[PDB]
Amino acid sequence: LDPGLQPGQFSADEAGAQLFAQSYQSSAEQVLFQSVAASWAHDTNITAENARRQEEAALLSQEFAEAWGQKAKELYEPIWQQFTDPQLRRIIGAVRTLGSANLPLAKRQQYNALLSQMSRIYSTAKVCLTCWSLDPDLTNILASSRSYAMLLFAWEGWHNAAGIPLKPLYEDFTALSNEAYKQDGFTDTGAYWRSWYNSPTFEDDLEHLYQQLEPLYLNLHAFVRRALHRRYGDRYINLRGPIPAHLLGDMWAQSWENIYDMVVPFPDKPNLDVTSTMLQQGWQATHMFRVAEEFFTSLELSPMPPEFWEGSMLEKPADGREVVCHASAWDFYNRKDFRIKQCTRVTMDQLSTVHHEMGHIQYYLQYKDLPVSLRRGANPGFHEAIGDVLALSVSTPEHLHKIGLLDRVTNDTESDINYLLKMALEKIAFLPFGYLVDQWRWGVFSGRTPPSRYNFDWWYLRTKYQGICPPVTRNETHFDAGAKFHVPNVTPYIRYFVSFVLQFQFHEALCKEAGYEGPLHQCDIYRSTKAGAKLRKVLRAGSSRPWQEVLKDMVGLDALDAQPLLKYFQLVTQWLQEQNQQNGEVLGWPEYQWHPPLPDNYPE
Amino acid sequence: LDPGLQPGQFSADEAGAQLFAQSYQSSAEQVLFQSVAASWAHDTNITAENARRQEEAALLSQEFAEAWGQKAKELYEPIWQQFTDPQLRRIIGAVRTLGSANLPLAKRQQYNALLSQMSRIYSTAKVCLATCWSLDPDLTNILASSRSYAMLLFAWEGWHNAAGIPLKPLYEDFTALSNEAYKQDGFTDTGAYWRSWYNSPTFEDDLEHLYQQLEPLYLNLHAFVRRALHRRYGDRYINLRGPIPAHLLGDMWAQSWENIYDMVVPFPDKPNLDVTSTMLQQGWQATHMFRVAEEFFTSLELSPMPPEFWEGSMLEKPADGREVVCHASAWDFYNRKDFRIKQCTRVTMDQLSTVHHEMGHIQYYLQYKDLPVSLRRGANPGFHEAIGDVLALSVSTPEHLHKIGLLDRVTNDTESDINYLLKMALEKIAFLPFGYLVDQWRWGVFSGRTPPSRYNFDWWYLRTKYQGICPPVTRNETHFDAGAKFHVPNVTPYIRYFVSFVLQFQFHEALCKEAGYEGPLHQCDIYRSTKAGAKLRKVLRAGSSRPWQEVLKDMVGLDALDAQPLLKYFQLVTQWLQEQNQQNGEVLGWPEYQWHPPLPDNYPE
Ligand SMILES: *[C@@H]1O[C@H](CO[C@@H]2O[C@@H](C)[C@@H](O)[C@@H](O)[C@@H]2O)[C@@H](O[C@@H]2O[C@H](CO)[C@@H](O[C@@H]3O[C@H](CO)[C@@H](O)[C@H](O)[C@@H]3O)[C@H](O)[C@H]2NC(C)=O)[C@H](O)[C@H]1NC(C)=O
Ligand SMILES: *[C@@H]1O[C@H](CO[C@@H]2O[C@@H](C)[C@@H](O)[C@@H](O)[C@@H]2O)[C@@H](O[C@@H]2O[C@H](CO)[C@@H](O[C@@H]3O[C@H](CO)[C@@H](O)[C@H](O)[C@@H]3O)[C@H](O)[C@H]2NC(C)=O)[C@H](O)[C@H]1NC(C)=O
Ligand SMILES: Cc1ccc([C@H]2CC[C@@H](C(=O)O)N2C(=O)CNC(=O)[C@@H](S)Cc2ccccc2)cc1
Ligand SMILES: Cc1ccc([C@H]2CC[C@@H](C(=O)O)N2C(=O)CNC(=O)[C@@H](S)Cc2ccccc2)cc1
Ligand SMILES: *[C@@H]1O[C@H](CO)[C@@H](O[C@@H]2O[C@H](CO)[C@@H](O)[C@H](O)[C@H]2NC(C)=O)[C@H](O)[C@H]1NC(C)=O
Ligand SMILES: *[C@@H]1O[C@H](CO[C@@H]2O[C@@H](C)[C@@H](O)[C@@H](O)[C@@H]2O)[C@@H](O)[C@H](O)[C@H]1NC(C)=O
Ligand SMILES: *[C@@H]1O[C@H](CO[C@@H]2O[C@@H](C)[C@@H](O)[C@@H](O)[C@@H]2O)[C@@H](O)[C@H](O)[C@H]1NC(C)=O
Ligand SMILES: *[C@@H]1O[C@H](CO)[C@@H](O)[C@H](O)[C@H]1NC(C)=O
Ligand SMILES: [Cl-]
Ligand SMILES: [Cl-]
Ligand SMILES: [Mg+2]
Ligand SMILES: [Mg+2]
Ligand SMILES: [Mg+2]
Ligand SMILES: [Zn+2]
Ligand SMILES: [Zn+2]
Repeated sequence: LDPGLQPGQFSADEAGAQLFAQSYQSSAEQVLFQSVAASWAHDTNITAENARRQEEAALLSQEFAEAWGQKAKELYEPIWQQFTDPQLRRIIGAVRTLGSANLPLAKRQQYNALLSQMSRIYSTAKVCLTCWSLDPDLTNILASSRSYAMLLFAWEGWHNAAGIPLKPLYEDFTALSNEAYKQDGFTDTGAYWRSWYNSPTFEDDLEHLYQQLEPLYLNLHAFVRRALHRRYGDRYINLRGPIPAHLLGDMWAQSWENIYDMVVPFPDKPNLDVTSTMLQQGWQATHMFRVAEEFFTSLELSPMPPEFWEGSMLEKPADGREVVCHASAWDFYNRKDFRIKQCTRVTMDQLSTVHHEMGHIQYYLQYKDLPVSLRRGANPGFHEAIGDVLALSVSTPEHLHKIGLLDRVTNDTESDINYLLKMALEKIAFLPFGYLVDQWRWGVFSGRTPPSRYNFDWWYLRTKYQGICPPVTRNETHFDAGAKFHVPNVTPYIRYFVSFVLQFQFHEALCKEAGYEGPLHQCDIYRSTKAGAKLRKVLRAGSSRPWQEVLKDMVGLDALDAQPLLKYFQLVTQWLQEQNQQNGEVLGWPEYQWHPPLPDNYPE
Repeated sequence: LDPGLQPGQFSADEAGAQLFAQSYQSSAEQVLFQSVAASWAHDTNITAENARRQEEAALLSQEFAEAWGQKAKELYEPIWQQFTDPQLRRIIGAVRTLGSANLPLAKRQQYNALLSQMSRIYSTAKVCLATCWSLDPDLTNILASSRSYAMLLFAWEGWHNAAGIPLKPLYEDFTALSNEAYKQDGFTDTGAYWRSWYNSPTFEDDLEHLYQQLEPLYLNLHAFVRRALHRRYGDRYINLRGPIPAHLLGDMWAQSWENIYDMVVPFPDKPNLDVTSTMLQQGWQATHMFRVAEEFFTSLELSPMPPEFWEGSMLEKPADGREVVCHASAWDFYNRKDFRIKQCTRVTMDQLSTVHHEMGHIQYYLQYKDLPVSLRRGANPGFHEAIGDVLALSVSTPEHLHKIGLLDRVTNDTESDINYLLKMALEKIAFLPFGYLVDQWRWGVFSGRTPPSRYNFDWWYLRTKYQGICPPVTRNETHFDAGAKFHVPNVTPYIRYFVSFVLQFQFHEALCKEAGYEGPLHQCDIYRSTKAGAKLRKVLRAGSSRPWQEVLKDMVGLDALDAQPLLKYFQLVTQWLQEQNQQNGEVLGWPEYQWHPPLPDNYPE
């Protein structure tokens, strides 16, 4: 490590620790930037050399974390928990957590290389027999094909192509990650991930939230299963069993908005999927980002800086260059460079994804002057929620009308139910998946789920929570969890379950602050500077204050609460119950063993 | 509650608590007796009227528990946790725990009736083809001796459907009432109360650490047996990389595999260690089996069975038509006189082991009958379940079988040792995953992790995860396959048996050392060792007067459960099965976890 990056000498007291933290954040800005820059060069251009460079930068980051973590323990390990400055206590506690820097040098290299190789496998995997990529090809098949056999070939092809080669690498990664964080005092890596929420009863609190939300998912599930039965028949749909996992519009069955046109109860009413209109009007990726930006500036939040427009990758490159297409937002920790990398497609759900990613950017811009250790969300779920809150207003029929994507809708009951159903397909359907992914990974990290049960336990959870089943037989050669981006790319997932609850709490708070008075699901905070001010306070706080205090300042409550979500969907929650009762539906999937048969003469 | 049974007055300090505790135990003995008597009358003669009498006896026990429990809390709830005498803290702590007596009268009656009706359903269920088969003996003998895939399937499916399906609504109601009761005692759910009997803050982690050490032995036995079954049933019904169909292992619950020993025995030219056929040839009856078990106990200078045991016990299924609970059990009537076994005894070697298991309970009762009633239990429940099994470890040795005339030829060679250890593994190692999983299931039900909508999903998740078996016909949540196992509807906790199967080898090692035996642990026979008897007697006479960790330390030199004695016992066959599976190219485990067998072509015609 460069001598200028190595830590100096400081007194072993709170005053010296304050100086220590300043010198830490000073040098960390330079180390973080070279790491983020090298990761960016790789993710927008996957090659062996860029992987080599990214691993060089990761090693330097670990050397830096080792030097500064060791110094923090030498000086402050006995005393930092009694410092009077709470923000200093948070900084010092972080620096003394070394993570992968606890590993010997050889295992650091092994750890860094596993990350590079898992990333390459996921983002370069293809389904052949010409070859299809996940984004756009298989994504478009899953969203729009209504051919059981075609959807199956895409689902099986993708899960086999991505998951199988990842499994031996993921086993090695898990072992090294655990070895690293055990030396920080964590029982396993998952315990470190959960520690970010600073809640002794986190897992119980989540379970209690899901208990309040599960009736909503069960009724949506049964309603959608009934529509699928009519399209595909009794041979492929079991009205008392799990839904085949390839039929819900999405490779992971995690959001169901793409089958809206199959389940929309009133197709005579205006089409609330404005994708057709976006294409008819000539929207491109740049228009989508500019429209998202203008929502932020309407709230008197910040526009995207020139560095964002000049450096971002907003479309998949056409030079054949291989990229990580999964959408992501990037902070280079130099207070200047901020970018999105998205293989943007012109659809309504992509417009929502654009808002999601620009929410991260807005966060980055609002806390860019905090010390680096505080340049985080109040917790990770806060970061994933910011853009989704704005998209809730954008999706309203009235707002779509304002931006020319919808000829004004009549404010009738068929239309309110159409809208809340479409929103349920996007938000309620996701809840079980947002909850289960890290339940799976927590069990892998803890050792409850050894490699010999990776797929058994994954499908246990997928059936338990989502009520889906694999449409072809799976065994432990398969690694279907690995076919989801966040697993090989080691991005935690419980943040998205937290986000999907939190965003309705934020929405209710901002709508009240904006002066809105009508139904919560018709609120649009567009151009509310008061609502922007209340959001800006959250964003500028970073992680300087406990998320429970930041939340109470914003919404009046210091905990996650499902009531705003329930109040948002109240009308369609009632409607769905009635429909399922009238159709005599069974809620849930008591024939839990059921799997569909194979199409005749598949794969031909 | 009869005036003579109601609590009087005592001082609200520790010295008064000693007098309270002394008087509580004095009256508790009479309430215990009438309850056990009424349960005996019902279980040996299932009738509507005997069930009513048992429910009225249970209500009286609840009235007693409430009156004395409320008196303990009135006088001591804020102070008994600071008492200087830890044995007093134990008892005041038990009396403050009212259990089902926390329920209001109407719910007490509901609870008692649920227990009675769940017991009746399980023990009177039949599989009909006019002509109907009972679990014991009819279906038990099919599972043990039929090798017809279709006949075994008829018995397995028939039993699980007949017992499980009607139980499910009752079991849901029982679970809710049980939780409501124990939550008023301060437990998060009933399972937390059940686990508290082991007084170990790390109990669940301790069990998982034991199971990690044992699982490789199970995986290798499983792969070896699965190969033997494949050679008999064929590639259609056995998947060499999948779970074993749950009806092919000799036992309705696949929990002991001793009955398929003839298909797995590696060296059949050696003496046949399954002596059932010799017991039948020689005319053994139930009474002989109990007398031979008794004589092992007396050879150790432990107590014979008293006349009251022989006159009162039910040692055979009654031939007078009447319905009984056939599951083997041992009974303390809490009057220091009456002790009985109720078993529908069949003349087999595994039943001889069951006889020893039940007589181990009786011996415990005889040794601690003069302790105060609250301390008349095992150091923990796993101790109680291990006593008879320890003796049966000696009885089953080829040398001991020769002594009692059940094995003419004796041989001491490596092939005979492998045969013996494989037979013992079919009984002891095959059980371990099942002994561990049953209460994982039930803990999840009590905690609410497993709602009624997932009773069977979670049961079979655990059956496959631990035992590596699959149901041979499709199941759904109308089925309640956990309910087709005695201990679930009869509300008998199960982790005690996992504990016991580990503990019994710790006990065996210590008693063999005390007896002066200096050969391989699996050839030890403590028969006629009065030194071993005296060491076991010290455990039995302690009851629950002392923490089990201290009792274990005195007996075996360690204050914790330890898998090493079991591993040492099985070491030779552990290594042999590993080598055999490697040479045969076996896959350890069941990576085709989704696999289920097809149905027979003419099922169930
Ligand atoms: C659409 O129309 C609704 C009213 O109609 C409602 O929705 C239809 C689709 C049908 O299902 C109808 O049966 C149903 O009633 C408008 O909602 C109403 O807005 C007014 C004005 O904002 C609300 O009155 C306010 O209410 C609060 C307390 O709730 C008071 O503090 C205020 O002083 C004020 O009176 C009214 O409550 C509200 N109704 C409901 C059920 O929430 C909605 O504004 C309109 N939206 C659009 C975009 O056209
Ligand atoms: C079955 O046979 C085993 C093995 O017998 C041993 O090996 C054979 C190949 C021959 O060489 C035999 O002569 C030889 O003993 C018996 O196990 C052995 O038992 C003896 C005592 O009977 C043990 O010797 C004692 O060991 C202790 C120390 O452990 C000393 O204090 C004693 O002085 C004495 O030497 C011997 O260790 C033990 N061997 C093993 C490997 O455990 C076994 O007893 C026999 N069983 C029956 C039922 O006949
Ligand atoms: C319209 C919309 C809104 C929100 C989402 C969220 C929720 C579900 C999850 C998923 O699609 O499964 N999801 C993303 O994935 C988005 N994208 C990231 O969350 C990036 S910010 C995560 C990341 C990636 C790489 C490095 C660092 C961070 C999807 C779609
Ligand atoms: C040879 C042998 C040895 C041990 C056993 C044990 C272990 C497995 C378990 C079972 O067979 O599943 N098993 C019993 O069941 C025996 N019998 C009871 O354990 C009675 S003492 C429990 C009880 C019943 C009713 C009221 C109170 C207590 C089986 C076979
Ligand atoms: C089984 O239980 C029944 C009661 O449910 C017993 O029948 C009673 O027998 C006693 C004598 O022992 C008579 O005084 C009662 O009038 C009988 N009652 C009824 C309702 O029949 C029966 O004897 C018991 N059988 C055995 C073998 O003990
Ligand atoms: C895992 O599965 C692979 C793919 O085939 C699937 O499983 C077999 C058993 C059939 O049911 C087939 O229809 C399925 O599509 C197999 O090639 C592979 O051998 C299996 N792995 C193991 C370890 O058995
Ligand atoms: C549960 O299953 C019962 C019968 O068993 C199953 O029957 C058919 C449908 C096949 O799946 C077969 O392999 C099974 O054994 C049904 O009678 C009952 O309706 C099912 N319960 C529910 C709620 O669907
Ligand atoms: C991609 O990276 C390689 C290094 O592997 C570099 O030579 C090349 O210029 C990069 N391509 C683009 C388009 O930036
Ligand atoms: Cl997270
Ligand atoms: Cl127990
Ligand atoms: Mg989508
Ligand atoms: Mg058996
Ligand atoms: Mg037998
Ligand atoms: Zn995000
Ligand atoms: Zn027992």
